[PDB]
Amino acid sequence: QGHVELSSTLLKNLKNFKKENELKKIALTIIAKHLCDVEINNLRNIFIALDVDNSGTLSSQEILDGLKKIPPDIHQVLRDIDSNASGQIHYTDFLAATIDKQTYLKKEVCLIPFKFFDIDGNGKISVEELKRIFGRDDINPLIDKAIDSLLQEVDLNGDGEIDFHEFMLMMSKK
Amino acid sequence: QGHVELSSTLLKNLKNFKKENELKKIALTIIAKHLCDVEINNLRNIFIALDVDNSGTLSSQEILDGLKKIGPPDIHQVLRDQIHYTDFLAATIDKQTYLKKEVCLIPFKFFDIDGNGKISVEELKRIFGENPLIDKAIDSLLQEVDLNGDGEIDFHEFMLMMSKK
Ligand SMILES: [Ca+2]
Ligand SMILES: [Ca+2]
Ligand SMILES: [Ca+2]
Ligand SMILES: [Ca+2]
Ligand SMILES: [Ca+2]
Ligand SMILES: [Ca+2]
Ligand SMILES: [Cl-]
Ligand SMILES: [Cl-]
Ligand code: NA
Ligand code: NA
Ligand code: NA
Repeated sequence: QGHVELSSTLLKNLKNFKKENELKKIALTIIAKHLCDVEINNLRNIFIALDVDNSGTLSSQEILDGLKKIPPDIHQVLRDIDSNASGQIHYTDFLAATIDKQTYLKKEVCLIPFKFFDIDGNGKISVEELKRIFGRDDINPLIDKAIDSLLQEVDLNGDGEIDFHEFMLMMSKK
Repeated sequence: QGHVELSSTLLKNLKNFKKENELKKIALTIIAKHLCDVEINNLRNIFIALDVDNSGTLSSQEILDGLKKIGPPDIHQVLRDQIHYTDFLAATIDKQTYLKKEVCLIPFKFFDIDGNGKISVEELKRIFGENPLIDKAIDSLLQEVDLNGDGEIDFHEFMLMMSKK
Protein backbone atom coordinates (compact mmCIF):
# COMPACT_ATOMS: atom_id res chain seq x y z
CA GLN A 1 0.00 0.00 0.00
CA GLY A 2 1.19 3.49 -1.00
CA HIS A 3 4.47 3.35 -2.94
CA VAL A 4 5.38 -0.33 -3.41
CA GLU A 5 7.58 -2.73 -5.42
CA LEU A 6 6.20 -5.60 -7.58
CA SER A 7 9.68 -6.79 -8.76
CA SER A 8 10.01 -8.88 -11.92
CA THR A 9 11.18 -12.46 -11.13
CA LEU A 10 12.09 -13.00 -14.85
CA LEU A 11 14.29 -9.81 -14.99
CA LYS A 12 15.90 -10.50 -11.56
CA ASN A 13 17.01 -13.95 -12.83
CA LEU A 14 18.01 -12.67 -16.27
CA LYS A 15 20.38 -10.04 -14.78
CA ASN A 16 21.77 -12.59 -12.21
CA PHE A 17 22.58 -15.47 -14.65
CA LYS A 18 25.99 -14.19 -15.92
CA LYS A 19 27.39 -13.81 -12.38
CA GLU A 20 26.34 -17.35 -11.23
CA ASN A 21 29.18 -19.87 -10.94
CA GLU A 22 29.95 -21.91 -14.07
CA LEU A 23 28.62 -25.19 -12.68
CA LYS A 24 25.24 -23.60 -11.71
CA LYS A 25 24.91 -22.01 -15.21
CA ILE A 26 25.31 -25.42 -16.92
CA ALA A 27 23.00 -27.09 -14.36
CA LEU A 28 20.35 -24.36 -15.09
CA THR A 29 20.74 -24.93 -18.90
CA ILE A 30 20.23 -28.72 -18.41
CA ILE A 31 17.18 -28.04 -16.18
CA ALA A 32 15.72 -25.57 -18.76
CA LYS A 33 16.13 -28.24 -21.55
CA HIS A 34 14.31 -30.87 -19.37
CA LEU A 35 11.40 -28.85 -17.88
CA CYS A 36 8.07 -29.21 -19.74
CA ASP A 37 6.05 -26.22 -21.10
CA VAL A 38 3.62 -26.38 -18.13
CA GLU A 39 6.58 -25.56 -15.77
CA ILE A 40 8.00 -22.67 -17.93
CA ASN A 41 4.68 -21.42 -19.43
CA ASN A 42 5.10 -17.76 -18.30
CA LEU A 43 8.69 -17.58 -19.68
CA ARG A 44 7.68 -19.26 -22.98
CA ASN A 45 4.74 -16.74 -23.45
CA ILE A 46 7.04 -13.77 -22.82
CA PHE A 47 9.73 -15.15 -25.23
CA ILE A 48 7.10 -15.62 -28.01
CA ALA A 49 5.78 -12.00 -27.47
CA LEU A 50 9.37 -10.64 -27.69
CA ASP A 51 10.43 -12.85 -30.67
CA VAL A 52 8.70 -10.59 -33.27
CA ASP A 53 10.71 -11.90 -36.24
CA ASN A 54 10.15 -15.59 -35.21
CA SER A 55 13.91 -16.26 -35.22
CA GLY A 56 13.89 -18.54 -32.15
CA THR A 57 16.30 -15.96 -30.59
CA LEU A 58 16.00 -12.52 -28.92
CA SER A 59 18.12 -9.53 -29.89
CA SER A 60 18.73 -6.52 -27.60
CA GLN A 61 16.30 -4.44 -29.72
CA GLU A 62 13.53 -7.10 -29.27
CA ILE A 63 14.11 -7.11 -25.44
CA LEU A 64 14.28 -3.26 -25.39
CA ASP A 65 11.10 -2.89 -27.54
CA GLY A 66 9.38 -5.23 -25.01
CA LEU A 67 10.25 -3.04 -22.00
CA LYS A 68 8.39 -0.38 -24.17
CA LYS A 69 5.49 -2.23 -26.00
CA ILE A 70 4.58 -4.23 -22.84
CA PRO A 71 18.11 0.59 -15.15
CA PRO A 72 21.91 -0.14 -15.26
CA ASP A 73 21.33 -3.89 -14.56
CA ILE A 74 19.07 -4.47 -17.62
CA HIS A 75 21.30 -2.25 -19.85
CA GLN A 76 24.31 -4.48 -19.00
CA VAL A 77 22.27 -7.62 -19.99
CA LEU A 78 21.55 -5.96 -23.39
CA ARG A 79 25.28 -5.25 -23.88
CA ASP A 80 26.22 -8.82 -22.75
CA ILE A 81 23.80 -10.26 -25.42
CA ASP A 82 25.23 -7.88 -28.11
CA SER A 83 28.78 -9.14 -27.25
CA ASN A 84 28.04 -12.89 -27.67
CA ALA A 85 28.72 -15.01 -30.85
CA SER A 86 25.39 -14.20 -32.62
CA GLY A 87 24.41 -10.88 -30.97
CA GLN A 88 21.34 -12.83 -29.74
CA ILE A 89 20.04 -14.98 -26.88
CA HIS A 90 18.69 -18.38 -27.96
CA TYR A 91 15.33 -19.70 -26.58
CA THR A 92 17.05 -22.38 -24.43
CA ASP A 93 19.58 -19.91 -22.92
CA PHE A 94 16.77 -17.41 -22.26
CA LEU A 95 14.87 -20.14 -20.29
CA ALA A 96 18.07 -21.10 -18.37
CA ALA A 97 18.66 -17.46 -17.41
CA THR A 98 15.05 -16.70 -16.37
CA ILE A 99 13.92 -19.89 -14.55
CA ASP A 100 13.37 -19.32 -10.81
CA LYS A 101 14.32 -21.39 -7.70
CA GLN A 102 10.54 -21.71 -6.94
CA THR A 103 10.45 -23.96 -10.03
CA TYR A 104 13.91 -25.57 -10.05
CA LEU A 105 15.04 -25.88 -6.42
CA LYS A 106 13.55 -29.34 -5.85
CA LYS A 107 15.44 -32.62 -5.36
CA GLU A 108 13.69 -34.30 -8.36
CA VAL A 109 14.65 -31.35 -10.63
CA CYS A 110 18.29 -30.87 -9.46
CA LEU A 111 18.91 -34.65 -9.71
CA ILE A 112 18.68 -34.28 -13.54
CA PRO A 113 21.99 -32.30 -14.00
CA PHE A 114 23.58 -33.94 -10.88
CA LYS A 115 23.12 -37.57 -12.21
CA PHE A 116 24.43 -36.42 -15.62
CA PHE A 117 27.56 -34.91 -14.00
CA ASP A 118 28.06 -37.93 -11.70
CA ILE A 119 29.42 -40.28 -14.44
CA ASP A 120 30.27 -43.30 -12.15
CA GLY A 121 27.12 -42.79 -10.07
CA ASN A 122 28.87 -42.74 -6.65
CA GLY A 123 26.72 -39.73 -5.56
CA LYS A 124 29.72 -37.34 -5.74
CA ILE A 125 31.15 -35.16 -8.53
CA SER A 126 34.96 -35.82 -8.58
CA VAL A 127 37.57 -33.30 -9.87
CA GLU A 128 37.88 -35.42 -13.12
CA GLU A 129 34.03 -35.58 -13.65
CA LEU A 130 33.82 -31.82 -12.83
CA LYS A 131 36.51 -31.05 -15.44
CA ARG A 132 34.65 -33.24 -18.03
CA ILE A 133 31.57 -30.94 -17.75
CA PHE A 134 33.58 -27.98 -19.18
CA GLY A 135 36.18 -29.46 -21.55
CA ARG A 136 38.49 -32.36 -22.50
CA ASP A 137 40.33 -33.95 -19.52
CA ASP A 138 43.61 -34.10 -21.58
CA ILE A 139 44.37 -30.37 -22.30
CA ASN A 140 45.90 -25.38 -18.86
CA PRO A 141 46.76 -23.51 -15.57
CA LEU A 142 43.77 -21.13 -16.00
CA ILE A 143 41.43 -24.25 -16.08
CA ASP A 144 43.07 -25.54 -12.86
CA LYS A 145 42.65 -22.10 -11.17
CA ALA A 146 38.93 -21.97 -12.21
CA ILE A 147 38.37 -25.57 -10.93
CA ASP A 148 40.12 -24.66 -7.60
CA SER A 149 38.01 -21.48 -7.26
CA LEU A 150 34.82 -23.47 -8.09
CA LEU A 151 35.74 -26.20 -5.50
CA GLN A 152 36.48 -23.58 -2.73
CA GLU A 153 32.96 -22.11 -3.29
CA VAL A 154 30.99 -25.43 -3.60
CA ASP A 155 32.96 -28.22 -1.86
CA LEU A 156 31.90 -27.10 1.67
CA ASN A 157 33.38 -30.20 3.41
CA GLY A 158 36.75 -29.80 1.60
CA ASP A 159 36.93 -33.47 0.47
CA GLY A 160 37.70 -32.37 -3.16
CA GLU A 161 34.31 -33.69 -4.48
CA ILE A 162 30.68 -32.36 -4.80
CA ASP A 163 27.92 -34.34 -3.07
CA PHE A 164 24.14 -33.82 -3.63
CA HIS A 165 23.59 -31.74 -0.49
CA GLU A 166 26.46 -29.40 -1.56
CA PHE A 167 24.93 -29.27 -5.09
CA MET A 168 21.46 -28.25 -3.66
CA LEU A 169 23.00 -25.53 -1.47
CA MET A 170 24.96 -24.09 -4.45
CA MET A 171 21.85 -24.18 -6.66
CA SER A 172 19.95 -22.12 -3.99
CA LYS A 173 22.63 -19.44 -3.51
CA LYS A 174 22.76 -16.10 -5.43
CA GLN B 1 35.69 -38.90 -33.57
CA GLY B 2 37.75 -40.01 -30.56
CA HIS B 3 36.82 -36.92 -28.43
CA VAL B 4 33.07 -36.31 -28.23
CA GLU B 5 30.58 -34.12 -26.34
CA LEU B 6 27.63 -35.98 -24.81
CA SER B 7 24.50 -33.83 -24.22
CA SER B 8 22.17 -34.41 -21.18
CA THR B 9 19.28 -34.69 -23.72
CA LEU B 10 20.77 -37.14 -26.31
CA LEU B 11 19.04 -40.26 -24.86
CA LYS B 12 15.81 -38.35 -23.93
CA ASN B 13 15.64 -36.93 -27.52
CA LEU B 14 16.15 -40.43 -29.05
CA LYS B 15 13.24 -41.75 -26.86
CA ASN B 16 10.85 -38.78 -27.47
CA PHE B 17 11.31 -38.55 -31.28
CA LYS B 18 8.53 -41.11 -32.13
CA LYS B 19 6.12 -39.06 -29.88
CA GLU B 20 6.66 -35.72 -31.77
CA ASN B 21 3.93 -34.61 -34.18
CA GLU B 22 4.50 -35.94 -37.73
CA LEU B 23 5.18 -32.56 -39.32
CA LYS B 24 7.90 -31.85 -36.73
CA LYS B 25 9.48 -35.30 -37.33
CA ILE B 26 9.75 -34.61 -41.13
CA ALA B 27 10.96 -31.00 -40.46
CA LEU B 28 13.73 -32.37 -38.14
CA THR B 29 14.70 -35.01 -40.83
CA ILE B 30 15.05 -32.25 -43.52
CA ILE B 31 16.98 -30.04 -41.06
CA ALA B 32 19.38 -32.97 -40.15
CA LYS B 33 20.21 -33.33 -43.89
CA HIS B 34 21.19 -29.62 -44.31
CA LEU B 35 23.06 -28.75 -41.06
CA CYS B 36 26.73 -27.80 -41.83
CA ASP B 37 29.75 -29.80 -40.53
CA VAL B 38 30.33 -27.40 -37.55
CA GLU B 39 26.71 -28.04 -36.36
CA ILE B 40 26.51 -31.88 -36.72
CA ASN B 41 30.27 -32.82 -36.48
CA ASN B 42 29.91 -33.91 -32.85
CA LEU B 43 26.69 -36.00 -33.34
CA ARG B 44 28.29 -37.58 -36.46
CA ASN B 45 31.47 -38.28 -34.36
CA ILE B 46 29.30 -40.07 -31.71
CA PHE B 47 27.36 -42.16 -34.33
CA ILE B 48 30.60 -43.26 -36.16
CA ALA B 49 32.39 -44.04 -32.84
CA LEU B 50 29.34 -46.16 -31.83
CA ASP B 51 28.94 -47.81 -35.30
CA VAL B 52 31.63 -50.50 -34.74
CA ASP B 53 30.45 -52.74 -37.66
CA ASN B 54 30.66 -49.86 -40.30
CA SER B 55 27.03 -50.62 -41.41
CA GLY B 56 26.05 -46.90 -41.24
CA THR B 57 23.38 -47.97 -38.69
CA LEU B 58 23.22 -48.36 -34.84
CA SER B 59 22.19 -51.49 -32.91
CA SER B 60 20.85 -51.82 -29.31
CA GLN B 61 24.19 -53.34 -28.15
CA GLU B 62 26.23 -50.55 -29.91
CA ILE B 63 24.52 -47.71 -27.93
CA LEU B 64 24.75 -49.61 -24.56
CA ASP B 65 28.45 -50.48 -25.23
CA GLY B 66 29.16 -46.77 -25.93
CA LEU B 67 27.63 -45.52 -22.64
CA LYS B 68 29.73 -48.23 -20.90
CA LYS B 69 32.91 -47.17 -22.85
CA ILE B 70 32.20 -43.54 -21.74
CA GLY B 71 31.74 -44.49 -18.03
CA PRO B 72 17.95 -45.18 -17.02
CA PRO B 73 14.94 -47.49 -17.85
CA ASP B 74 13.90 -44.93 -20.56
CA ILE B 75 17.15 -45.73 -22.47
CA HIS B 76 16.34 -49.50 -22.28
CA GLN B 77 12.89 -48.84 -23.88
CA VAL B 78 14.24 -47.03 -27.03
CA LEU B 79 16.93 -49.83 -27.25
CA ARG B 80 14.11 -52.46 -27.65
CA ASP B 81 12.31 -50.28 -30.29
CA GLN B 82 18.81 -50.56 -36.68
CA ILE B 83 18.81 -46.69 -36.73
CA HIS B 84 20.37 -45.00 -39.82
CA TYR B 85 22.64 -41.91 -39.63
CA THR B 86 19.93 -39.39 -40.77
CA ASP B 87 17.27 -40.70 -38.36
CA PHE B 88 19.79 -40.64 -35.41
CA LEU B 89 20.62 -36.95 -36.30
CA ALA B 90 16.91 -35.91 -36.59
CA ALA B 91 16.22 -37.54 -33.18
CA THR B 92 19.23 -36.06 -31.25
CA ILE B 93 19.62 -32.48 -32.51
CA ASP B 94 18.63 -29.98 -29.74
CA LYS B 95 16.71 -26.65 -30.06
CA GLN B 96 19.98 -24.64 -29.75
CA THR B 97 20.95 -26.20 -33.13
CA TYR B 98 17.61 -26.45 -35.05
CA LEU B 99 15.53 -23.60 -33.58
CA LYS B 100 16.87 -20.79 -35.80
CA LYS B 101 14.96 -18.90 -38.49
CA GLU B 102 17.43 -19.79 -41.32
CA VAL B 103 17.38 -23.50 -40.36
CA CYS B 104 13.55 -23.84 -39.93
CA LEU B 105 12.89 -21.90 -43.18
CA ILE B 106 14.37 -24.91 -45.10
CA PRO B 107 11.60 -27.50 -44.27
CA PHE B 108 8.96 -24.66 -44.07
CA LYS B 109 9.68 -23.55 -47.68
CA PHE B 110 9.74 -27.23 -48.84
CA PHE B 111 6.23 -27.70 -47.26
CA ASP B 112 4.92 -24.37 -48.64
CA ILE B 113 4.52 -25.59 -52.24
CA ASP B 114 2.83 -22.40 -53.59
CA GLY B 115 5.20 -20.03 -51.69
CA ASN B 116 2.32 -17.97 -50.18
CA GLY B 117 3.87 -18.06 -46.65
CA LYS B 118 1.41 -20.63 -45.21
CA ILE B 119 1.09 -24.47 -45.20
CA SER B 120 -2.40 -25.49 -46.34
CA VAL B 121 -4.36 -28.72 -45.84
CA GLU B 122 -3.60 -29.69 -49.51
CA GLU B 123 0.14 -29.01 -48.92
CA LEU B 124 -0.09 -31.15 -45.74
CA LYS B 125 -1.73 -33.99 -47.78
CA ARG B 126 1.17 -33.87 -50.28
CA ILE B 127 3.83 -33.96 -47.49
CA PHE B 128 2.32 -37.12 -45.96
CA GLY B 129 1.70 -38.88 -49.30
CA GLU B 130 -8.41 -42.58 -49.84
CA ASN B 131 -8.10 -43.52 -46.09
CA PRO B 132 -10.29 -41.25 -43.84
CA LEU B 133 -7.71 -41.54 -41.00
CA ILE B 134 -5.07 -39.62 -43.06
CA ASP B 135 -7.47 -36.65 -43.44
CA LYS B 136 -8.40 -36.98 -39.76
CA ALA B 137 -4.73 -36.99 -38.55
CA ILE B 138 -3.99 -33.97 -40.85
CA ASP B 139 -6.99 -32.13 -39.29
CA SER B 140 -5.88 -33.00 -35.69
CA LEU B 141 -2.33 -31.78 -36.54
CA LEU B 142 -3.60 -28.58 -38.22
CA GLN B 143 -5.86 -27.71 -35.16
CA GLU B 144 -2.96 -28.26 -32.67
CA VAL B 145 -0.57 -25.99 -34.75
CA ASP B 146 -3.04 -23.46 -36.30
CA LEU B 147 -3.07 -20.99 -33.39
CA ASN B 148 -5.03 -18.21 -35.23
CA GLY B 149 -7.69 -20.62 -36.65
CA ASP B 150 -7.28 -19.47 -40.28
CA GLY B 151 -7.00 -23.12 -41.44
CA GLU B 152 -3.29 -22.78 -42.43
CA ILE B 153 0.18 -22.87 -40.79
CA ASP B 154 2.21 -19.66 -41.07
CA PHE B 155 5.90 -19.35 -40.07
CA HIS B 156 5.11 -17.95 -36.59
CA GLU B 157 2.92 -21.05 -35.93
CA PHE B 158 5.58 -23.34 -37.50
CA MET B 159 8.30 -21.80 -35.20
CA LEU B 160 6.02 -22.19 -32.16
CA MET B 161 5.38 -25.86 -33.08
CA MET B 162 9.20 -26.27 -33.38
CA SER B 163 9.95 -24.79 -29.87
CA LYS B 164 7.01 -26.50 -28.04
CA LYS B 165 7.86 -29.21 -25.43
CA1 LIG C 1 13.95 -12.70 -32.75
CA1 LIG D 1 31.05 -39.52 -9.38
CA1 LIG E 1 32.57 -32.11 -0.75
CA1 LIG F 1 25.98 -50.94 -36.39
CA1 LIG G 1 1.23 -22.48 -49.19
CA1 LIG H 1 -2.81 -20.15 -38.87
CL1 LIG I 1 8.26 -14.47 -39.70
CL1 LIG J 1 0.68 -35.83 -35.80
NA1 NA K 1 32.89 -20.65 -11.62
NA1 NA L 1 3.48 -29.46 -20.96
NA1 NA M 1 4.29 -15.65 -39.64
